[PDB]
This record gives sequence, structure tokens and C-alpha cells, in this order.
Amino acid sequence: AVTNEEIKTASKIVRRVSNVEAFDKSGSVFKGYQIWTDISPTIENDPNIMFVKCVVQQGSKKEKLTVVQIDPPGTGTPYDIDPTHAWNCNSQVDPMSFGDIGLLNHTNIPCVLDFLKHRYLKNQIYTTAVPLIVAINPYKDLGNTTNEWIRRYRDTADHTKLPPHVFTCAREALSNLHGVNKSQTIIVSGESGAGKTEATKQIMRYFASSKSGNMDLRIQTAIMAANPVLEAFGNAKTIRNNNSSRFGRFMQLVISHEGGIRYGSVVAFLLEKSRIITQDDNERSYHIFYQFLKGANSTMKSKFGLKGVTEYKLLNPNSTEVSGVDDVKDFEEVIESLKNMELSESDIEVIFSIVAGILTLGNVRLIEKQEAGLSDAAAIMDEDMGVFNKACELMYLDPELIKREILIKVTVAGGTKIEGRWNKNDAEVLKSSLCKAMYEKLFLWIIRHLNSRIEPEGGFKTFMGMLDIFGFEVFKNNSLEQLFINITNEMLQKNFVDIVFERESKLYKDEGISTAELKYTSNKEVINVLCEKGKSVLSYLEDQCLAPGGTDEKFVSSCATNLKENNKFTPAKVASNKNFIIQHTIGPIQYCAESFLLKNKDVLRGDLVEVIKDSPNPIVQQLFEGQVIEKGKIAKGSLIGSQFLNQLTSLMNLINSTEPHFIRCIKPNENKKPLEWCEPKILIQLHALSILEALVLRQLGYSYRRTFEEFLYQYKFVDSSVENQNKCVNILKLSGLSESMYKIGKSMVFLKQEGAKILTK
Ligand SMILES: Nc1ncnc2c1ncn2[C@@H]1O[C@H](COP(=O)(O)OP(=O)(O)O)[C@@H](O)[C@H]1O
Ligand code: VO4
Ligand SMILES: [Mg+2]
Repeated sequence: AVTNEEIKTASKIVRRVSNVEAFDKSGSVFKGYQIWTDISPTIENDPNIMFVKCVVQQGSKKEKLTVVQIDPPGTGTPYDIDPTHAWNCNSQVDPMSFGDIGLLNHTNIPCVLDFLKHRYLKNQIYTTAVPLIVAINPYKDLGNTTNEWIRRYRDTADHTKLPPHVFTCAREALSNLHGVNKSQTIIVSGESGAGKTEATKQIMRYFASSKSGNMDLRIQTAIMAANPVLEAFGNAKTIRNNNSSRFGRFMQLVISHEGGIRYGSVVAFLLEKSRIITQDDNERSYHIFYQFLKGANSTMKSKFGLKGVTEYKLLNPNSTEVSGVDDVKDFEEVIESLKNMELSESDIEVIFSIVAGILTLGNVRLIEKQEAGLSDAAAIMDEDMGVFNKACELMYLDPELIKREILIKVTVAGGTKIEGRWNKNDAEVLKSSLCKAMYEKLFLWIIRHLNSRIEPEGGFKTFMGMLDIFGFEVFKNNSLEQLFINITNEMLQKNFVDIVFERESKLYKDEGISTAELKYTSNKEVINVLCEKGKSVLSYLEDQCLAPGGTDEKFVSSCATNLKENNKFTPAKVASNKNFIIQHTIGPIQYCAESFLLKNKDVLRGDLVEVIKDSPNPIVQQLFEGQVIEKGKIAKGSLIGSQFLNQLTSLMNLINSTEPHFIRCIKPNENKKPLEWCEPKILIQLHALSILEALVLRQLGYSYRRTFEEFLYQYKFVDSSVENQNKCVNILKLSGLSESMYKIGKSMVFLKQEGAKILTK
């Protein structure tokens, strides 16, 4: 389904640069000119398609062109349109012959759509946008990922012979890393479900493909067997995709030339704790629960006291079975994938005992009481007490101590303590927060246990970076988690434009700036409205959290007044008290605030942490390990969002250092169906992944760039301080290039996409 909002957002992107020169010099009009048009009942009746192909009929003027619809099959009726609505077509070409869009004569919106389409439906998804690699999602296994296809890339000697691929950007990066001994990073970008995880899995498998049979299994073995476990605990079924990464994945990898992983680092960030507690309908919790509850052996089941996937209140009993997902099979895989991380039969037994714990604690009914002369007072339900006692046993903590930290408010004046009781609402809020913590920190501990065996003896010098972020998400409900997810993405988009469209624009201005006709990404306007310390959505949520009386509406009002003067922040038209639109790269995204404060405050702290700290089980002790208690008033550092900004900014800054290798995934249709083309949903991504500009300004702009000394070296016969500047201009005028093809800069020689190719004989 394509929203009329997705239709609007895509219709804005529609731009007409080049003119339709479709008339024979004399007259009679050019004989059968293929063009594109926004006008046709075939565009009106269909939302999936935006343009039809037409043949320019003989006897039309440059005011109204009589055109007949060729593709899609037209009623054969010639209709008249203004040249304003006619784009130049890449008349008679074979989209399969060349694996780079750069070779296209015209690279207008309709032409890139038809080019990527005539490939996607032909089952060639990957194309080079230069630098970028556009990798569409065909939803079906193509088999162009296999060890056979891996070998074919790594071992094949010539780099030009190699067609566009994920493996193309894997060798491209691995070669530079070993050759120029500079640490390189692979950026995976697109929608939440466009192909990030898949490409990341593929490129990992590629670096795990060894030529030599010498290297130690241990490190590589554990790293690859981490991916299935990481997904069990870190991925869940969504309305957008049935395996959505609810954590941002980052890797640092030491891979020796002969395709072997010597060392690695696994860092996951920002887990979705609101997954474990509740799930949207049609949506689900983290795979692990389901896999466990199903494929658990007779004994585990009885020992833990496991029930059905329906019988656990934390897990939605309607959305339990995933369309085309066999949870028992994946569980079996997840169990071996754990052993293959140096986790013993006991270590596993514990992981699942805690998991069984979280579930069992989430079935405990808390109730209201008139108790201790407090009323509204927290008290565990009489019957559900047995549940709670095993629930704690399973987590390996004292039940009556967890019972004491929930149900009892503990305050301090001076060096002296004051008792008091927790209320039903707040006790339930705390009971939930215990589960959230246990889960988040167990996953984090498994990541820590993996890193303790895989990380380098010393540290990381030159490594291979890989980023499996959570892509842009749009629904009906858009919470703080959904806001964080879209903030993360916006950073990975400015990271890109600063490297791809800014270093360029600077170098032109530093030498010979040809066009003021360049980049289209005003990501700075939206990255500031969201992160800029003091004045931003996050900074007015940060301040509001540490405020005494801080309401969700109080935070909304501060943005609706302070950030008003900006176009990127738009307040809601209806229910303006709660909702607000943030005009993203992918377009207008609206957030219903509500709980925003408590969600940013959703982090376990206090004397409660200390209970888990001195647990009998060591894994449970280690579960928190490095934790600053404070037991009271919250800090700026302890805030969920405020920690995330620090986390993203720090990690992103390491990436800006390493060599950027961009992979751009496109989701062709929401329908989760192979070989289905929805032009508007795609067009939005062509704009956001900046693909339709990263070719407009690469082909229109100068692509060579070499200093006088570099240029004059290839023409050996010549050799000089200001004279060698004029020496280069000669070689060019002699070779045959027009004064438009080349440009002479303050220190270098710029040569166009087409020009630079001439001098290569
Ligand atoms: N190149 C591909 N070939 C086949 N299926 C793919 C491909 N890329 C993605 N998919 C499918 O699309 C699903 C959603 O993509 P996913 O791996 O979760 O990436 P992301 O991190 O963007 O969500 C995958 O689980 C897989 O079924
Ligand atoms: O769907 V994602 O794995 O990109 O979050
Ligand atoms: Mg993922």
C-alpha cells in the first residue's frame, strides 16, 4: 500500500532538468522520439507507476506535442501534452549490458526508474551509482550470494570484469585496507527492511571465505555464529518487516588478506526495551522468546515451568506465528550458534533460565492495597505470589528482596533513612522495568562474552568497519523509540553528505567552482532541529526530564514555540498538545509524544541494582557489573536519549575517520512480494540515499582531479613554479579536449566524467 502522503512526498521530488530536443532540424519532428511523461490515465489510475513511455508523433510543435502511449500498452490514442511535462529518454539501450548508471546519457528521475526496473525484474538488483552501490530487495534468495559467487569475486583478477555487487564493495574496501594500510568502514543505508542486515550478513560471509587452510577457527567461528544469536535477542517481527533489528550493530574487524577473520569487535546500541513489555498488534517480541517456548526440551519446559507462547502476558497471543518463519528450526540453530561462542551446557541453561525468569515475572499480577496507611499501595496478588517466587529463582535473585525493592519506597534525609510504600501503578512500572533491565543487560553480557574471546590481544589499529543501523520507520503510532531510530538514520545521512557532497563543493570553491548547481540534502536543518544542544527536540526532552514538573505536553509546547521559526519542525494540526511533524529526508513523520518522559527515564537504578549485584549466580552478578548506583535523583548521563546522543556522536566520529564505503538498500514495495515495482516508494529512497544526485553531480561535475606534477608525469617528455601551470593546458588542447571538458585549478587539473576518459587513450 502507498499512502496519499507517500504519493505527495514522492510527487514533490519530481524535477525536470534537461530539455526535450525532439524535432528534426528542418521540421516534420524527429522520427519516433521516445519520451517520458507525468500525464496519462495510466498514472492517474495506478499509484505504483508515475510515468508512461510515449512516441512523439509527426506534426507537433514545441508548445503541444502529440504523443501516443507505447508502454504500458496504450489505447493507441495520440494525446497532446506541453513540453514542460516531457523528459528525455535513454532511447534504445540494454540496461543489462553495463553495471553502472554513470554510462547513461540522461539520468533524469524517469530514466533511473526504468534503468533500475529493467534490471530488478530481470533479477540484477545491485548497480553502481558511483561511489554508492544500489542494492534493491528482491525478497527471494537470488543465489548470487553463494560461496561460488564469493570465490568468483575475490579470486577473479580483473576488477572491471566483476559485475556490480555487495561483494564488489567488500573487495574494493579489503584491498585498500591492506594496500594503503588505512582502516575502512562499510555503511549500510535504506528503509527498515530494505536489505541492511542481509547485505551485512553477505559481506561478513565474504570476509569469512578463506583461500588458505591455516588460520585458527576460534575467532572466525565465534564471530559468524554470533549473528544468529544476536538476531534471536535483537530482532523482532514488525508490520514493515518480519526480522527488524531493534539494535544498531557496529563491527571492527581484523581480516588477513586470504579472507580470514583474525580478530573482531561487536557493539550493539540502543535496544528496544518497550518490545519485551508490550507489542503492537500484527507485530511481535524478540524472536528468542518464541524460539525458546517452542523448541524447549521436555526437561527445560518442566524445570523452568514453561507455558505456551499464548500463556505469557508479555508476548502478544495473536501475533505468535510468523509468516514463513519456523521458530523451532531457528531455535535449534541459535542453540548450536551459542555453543560456538564458548558457552557451556550450563551457560546456556542459565541464559534461558533468566529468559524464563523475565517471562515468569511478567505474568505476576500486582494489586492495589489500603496497606501501611498509604492506600493505592502496592501488594503482590495472593495467588500470583508462587509465580513471583519462581520468577525470581529463575533470574537467580532473592524473591523477598525484589519484593522489598518493589512495594517499598526508600527515601533519605541527612545520613538517615525514611521508609514508605510504592503504589500499584508505580510498583507495576518498576516490576516491568526489572524485566526490561534483565533482558537488555543479558543480551549485552552475551555480546561482552563474545568480545572477550574475539577481541585483539592488544587493540584495534587498522580494522574493517560495518554498520547495521535500524532504517527509517513509519507507522500510525510513532514513539520515542521510533524517533530515536529516525534520528540515528539522519546522522548516517549527514555523515554521507559531508563526505560525498561537501568535500566536493569545498574542493571546487578552493580551485575552480563551476556550478552553484550541486547537492540537494539540507540534512543540517533537520539534524540540528533534532540534536543541536540547547535548541532541539532531544535537548527540550533532556531538560524536561530533569525538570521537577515535566509533562509530555510541556515538552511539546517548548518545541512548538522555540523550534517554531524552523520549517523542519511542524506542530500537529489536530491534537497539537501531543503530536508534532518532523519533516525528515524521507518526508513528514509525526510523533504522538505521550509517555516520552517516562520512556526517556526508562532505566533501572537504585538499591535494586545492588540486589542483582550480590546474586548467588555469577552470570547474574556480571549481568550489571559496571553500574553506578547513586540510589536517588537522576543525572543528565543516566537519561536514555542523552546517553544515545553521546553514543551515536562518539561512534559516528570514529566512522568519519575511517574510509567510507556506501551500500544503499532499496525496498521496492511494502507488500513483501518479489518482483513488484512501486515507483513512488522507490523514488523517495532515490532521493534519501541521494543516489539520483550522486550521479547528477558526478556526471555534470568534474571527476578526474590531479595536480600539475601528477599530470605532467604521465607526459614524460616535458620535465617550473608558475610555468608548469600553463604546461598542462597545452597537452589538453593537443589531445583534442574542448575547453568545457577540462578546467585548470589553483593547484590541480579537473576533468569531466566524459573528458577524463579520453586522455586514457
Ligand atoms: N538481496 C536479498 N536477496 C533476498 N532476500 C533479501 C535480500 N535483501 C533482503 N532480503 C529479504 O528482506 C528481508 C528484510 O531485510 P533485512 O535483512 O531485515 O534488512 P534491514 O536491516 O534493512 O531490515 C530479509 O530478512 C530477507 O528476507
Ligand atoms: O529493519 V531493520 O533491520 O533495518 O531495523
Ligand atoms: Mg536488522
